[PDB]
Amino acid sequence: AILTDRYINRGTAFTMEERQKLHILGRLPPVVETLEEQVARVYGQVKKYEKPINRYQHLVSVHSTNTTLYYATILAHLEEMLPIIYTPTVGEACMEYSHLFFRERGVYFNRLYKGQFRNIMRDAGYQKVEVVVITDGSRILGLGDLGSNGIGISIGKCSLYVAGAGIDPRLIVPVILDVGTNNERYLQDKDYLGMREKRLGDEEFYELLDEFMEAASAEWPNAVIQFEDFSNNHCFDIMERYQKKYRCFNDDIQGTGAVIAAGFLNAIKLSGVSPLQQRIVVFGAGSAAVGVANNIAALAARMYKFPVQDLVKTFYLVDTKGLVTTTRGDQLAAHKKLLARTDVSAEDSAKLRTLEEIVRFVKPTTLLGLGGVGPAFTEEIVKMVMQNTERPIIFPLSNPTSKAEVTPENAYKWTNGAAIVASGSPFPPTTIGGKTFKPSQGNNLYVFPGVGLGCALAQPTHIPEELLLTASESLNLLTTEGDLREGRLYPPLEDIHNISANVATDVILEAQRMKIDNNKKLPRTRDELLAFVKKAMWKPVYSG
Amino acid sequence: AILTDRYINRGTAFTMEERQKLHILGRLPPVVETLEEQVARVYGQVKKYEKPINRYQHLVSVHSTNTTLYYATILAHLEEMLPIIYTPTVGEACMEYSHLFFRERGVYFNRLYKGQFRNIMRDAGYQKVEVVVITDGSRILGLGDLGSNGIGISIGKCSLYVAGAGIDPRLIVPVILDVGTNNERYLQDKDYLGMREKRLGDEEFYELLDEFMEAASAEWPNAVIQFEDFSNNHCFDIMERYQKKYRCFNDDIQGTGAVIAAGFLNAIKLSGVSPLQQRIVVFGAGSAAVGVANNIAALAARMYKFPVQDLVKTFYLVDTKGLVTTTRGDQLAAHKKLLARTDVSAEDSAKLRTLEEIVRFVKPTTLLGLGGVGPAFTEEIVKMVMQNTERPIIFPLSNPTSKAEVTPENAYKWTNGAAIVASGSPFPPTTIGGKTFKPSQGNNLYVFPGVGLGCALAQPTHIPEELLLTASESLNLLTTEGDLREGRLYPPLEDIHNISANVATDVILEAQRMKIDNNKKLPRTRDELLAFVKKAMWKPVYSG
Ligand SMILES: O=C(Nc1cccc(S(=O)(=O)Nc2ccc(OC(F)(F)F)cc2)c1)c1cc(F)cc(F)c1
Ligand SMILES: O=C(Nc1cccc(S(=O)(=O)Nc2ccc(OC(F)(F)F)cc2)c1)c1cc(F)cc(F)c1
Repeated sequence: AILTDRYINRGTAFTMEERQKLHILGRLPPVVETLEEQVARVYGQVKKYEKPINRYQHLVSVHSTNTTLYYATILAHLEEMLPIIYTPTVGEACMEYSHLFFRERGVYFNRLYKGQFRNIMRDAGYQKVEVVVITDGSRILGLGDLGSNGIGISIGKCSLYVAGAGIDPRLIVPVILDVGTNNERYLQDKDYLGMREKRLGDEEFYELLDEFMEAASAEWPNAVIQFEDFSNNHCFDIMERYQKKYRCFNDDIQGTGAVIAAGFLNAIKLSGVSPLQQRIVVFGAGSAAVGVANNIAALAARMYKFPVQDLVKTFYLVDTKGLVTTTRGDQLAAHKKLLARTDVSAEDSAKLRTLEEIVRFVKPTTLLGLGGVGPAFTEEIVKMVMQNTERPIIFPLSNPTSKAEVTPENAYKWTNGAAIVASGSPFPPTTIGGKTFKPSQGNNLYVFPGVGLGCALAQPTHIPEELLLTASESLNLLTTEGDLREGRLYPPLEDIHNISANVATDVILEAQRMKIDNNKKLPRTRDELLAFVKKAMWKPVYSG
Repeated sequence: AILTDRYINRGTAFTMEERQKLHILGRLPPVVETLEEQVARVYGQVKKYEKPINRYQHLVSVHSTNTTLYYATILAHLEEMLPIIYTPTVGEACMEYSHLFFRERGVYFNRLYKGQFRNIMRDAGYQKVEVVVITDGSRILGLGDLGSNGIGISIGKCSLYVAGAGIDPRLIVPVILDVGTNNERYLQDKDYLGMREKRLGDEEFYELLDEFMEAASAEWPNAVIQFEDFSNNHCFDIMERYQKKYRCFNDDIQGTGAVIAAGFLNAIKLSGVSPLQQRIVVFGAGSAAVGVANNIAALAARMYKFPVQDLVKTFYLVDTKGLVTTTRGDQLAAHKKLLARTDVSAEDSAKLRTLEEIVRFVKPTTLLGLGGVGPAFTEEIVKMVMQNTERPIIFPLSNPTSKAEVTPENAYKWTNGAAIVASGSPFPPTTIGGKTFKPSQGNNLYVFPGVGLGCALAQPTHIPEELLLTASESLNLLTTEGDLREGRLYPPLEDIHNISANVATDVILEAQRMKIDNNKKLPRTRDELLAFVKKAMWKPVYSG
């Protein structure tokens, strides 16, 4: 009974005396382990499996049986587990092994339940829910429509709030809004269990998502609503529609830009080449890429009080046509106009089409890789940036590893160790003349859990851009003089509870400053607040 | 809540109306399936996995989530699932993936709990337990001592009673008696959770197993105690110690011989060469091999009332020295003396050492392979048996497939389709001149579940050899004139519920005849009893 409840089950960590008192002697093998010992054992069971998917499968069974031991194992091996319990293994689990999510707590909405969303939420009988992750399985990167099987993404993202910021696992809810799927295999699959129809048009999409947002605000009024893995046709428009009326954010848009900005500003500090001296090529010009550039500018403006106009003029935006300029003769998308050069002639614009010739002309000190078109940061291009700065900042952020603008290894090799690198993926260290270099990974885990924990405590009426900017600055500042001396751009991933506690404290203080905080119990000074936030976090240890 | 209880959970088989009434709308994807549809889906999820162990792993997750759907899938695909859910996959799961059994109901005994066995049983809080499978992980075949990890064998054997004879899954208990392990890897393994010591001596072994047998008879008085996968130093002695005082049997010894005897007698019928005309080489002379020969003799004596002495003289026992004879000049083990030739000279015995020369001299009509020494039934040997009968009976029963005396394919090929074959493993059909041949598999599943179900209903004071002989004859008789016309030696495996119902009926009637039956509610005429037994069986269908 104790054993069959994954929240209180301790398995072999029940002492002999506990086993007699609880009447479970002879329900376990006789060895008694500490949690630490159970973690080392589970870690061995995981590494016995070869393929990421089989490792995920084993971990799902641990989560089903002993939740405390699951989260304890993730926290002890976080850098190594991350690619198994989320991107990119979780997407493969959704696409071909969706049965791995059947047993998980989860809430399914579709048009058949129109008008009943609030009843379905009430019926789930959750207490004071703090975090709700919602997807429609459409995919931010637009690859592999998962439809209903998108529930696996919400389940995996919810587990990262629990591991990263000690959101209590009983107080988090994964949600799929099934509005159909354009996945042709799934539409013909006899074993697809979701709505077997093409994705709904915008009017019906927004009718169901409006009902979702209103139901959640009434039935789960304490919750942060986080949008995950929505396609580009909707994700930006969703934030515009809801950002002021509901407590909501989108991690792919707002999280990514907070994390990259914090790392980029620490790269600037190590470079010696100060922010107004940086010449930054933004390779890629989607809404997301422009969003990150704007987040870098907003952060440098907050931290340093340079005029934001002067920071915007450090950016050279490159789209598929070439350098984005006002003299190019094309009609620019709204999002490209802000970062468009005003200082480049029509004649020069005509000769600024390939990344090689753009780099030669611009003489950048930074390359930001947000391009999603493979390895465009060639050896020749990296050698040219070496002419312009002693410390080239090179950020190949396009995912996955095959779409990356350059390998950290090549970046370090070509610069003889001078490159300051951040990556969107983990990479092993590179050694050059006995000296070791490792890229700093801008993982989204640095920001969303702390935002969730801060918004859970502070209960703000909404999440304005001030709170994401505060979280970005908080993260930047947690990189210690020592971390910086070793070339690290972020605090260490394995210190995520402390990082989340700090990010959360800083978010609450910003909400208090703006007077949007609904929880009057919280300390309002940083030292006392930080202590309070750390005590509020759920810890994966045997409690009782 | 309904969903988290594996006994009542129906998953997607809950109708839309049921989902509203039970307040679980939005806890499932929206498709509604019948059980049949769920089975086809689970069957596809299983075949997506390549290796037997990964298939077992998926099935363990089904068993954990929806028990009705698990048993429904096994029953629909029984011949194909059998090698995944028991021998030989289950042993590999015990040896290297013992975590697959952690979540299962199971009872662990060891010397540390001496004097508390009855308290541990009471504390498990089972109702009217019907079947208890116990092992010590020593292994009947003496390969791969599993120690504590032997619990996986008891768990898999218990699932075969539920699938085979509709023992209610709540009324069956898997047990490991951990008396240590001689597995050197395990003794040094930091993740072994069992008693980390060499196997106890006989005196302490029997102290703990006596306490087990007495505790079970008091706390689980309705149960059949089945011994599984005990080593040869103990398994025979255990039956001698307990057979009269407790309701117990050993499937490896008693089950195997019941199944092989039933098949062998049907092989005799197809051969035309009647039982007193058979000349049978018993290749292998362990206690087990001799037990099977004695079970064949006892069955032919029951069915046909030939003097058993005349049946015993149809057997030519071959041990590692050669033909077992009284003139050989060695001191015979007790178990070999019964089947020893009295009709062969010292001089002939000296020239009867190789199987080839023994076959040439004996001119057998049957070869029984119980030898465990690879493929000794050579083409030359099979050609010689063709000189002695138009229908050679060839039974390569040694496990696994590599230790087998001959492949059914070779047997059929070498005899041009004349061979009557039973196997200890499933084999695909062989086609010769457009005519198809398939060996009859003597699976233990034909007998133990029906014995368990019969002993569960009849509640006999004990299980004397009469009840195993009745079960053997029952099985033999269920092979229909039609089955026999197609060369089948057993009723079809997929008809296991009917086979178990019949075997059980016949066992009860024998217990009633002997007046050892404690349940006075049962019909005492076969037609009415059979109907009653079928109604008592738990069925893997959604009930409520
Ligand atoms: O908790 C139980 N058993 C247990 C036996 C050994 C060890 C442990 S443990 O908690 O100490 N370790 C552990 C756990 C589960 C894991 O995942 C996996 F392997 F089961 F998939 C891995 C390790 C736990 C248990 C739970 C029940 F609901 C019923 C029951 F009868 C037993
Ligand atoms: O039963 C639940 N979900 C379910 C979702 C789709 C289908 C089904 S099903 O029962 O129709 N099929 C099915 C099942 C489990 C299987 O095994 C495996 F994949 F989970 F390992 C395979 C198939 C079942 C469920 C159980 C809970 F305890 C909590 C919860 F929130 C949901």
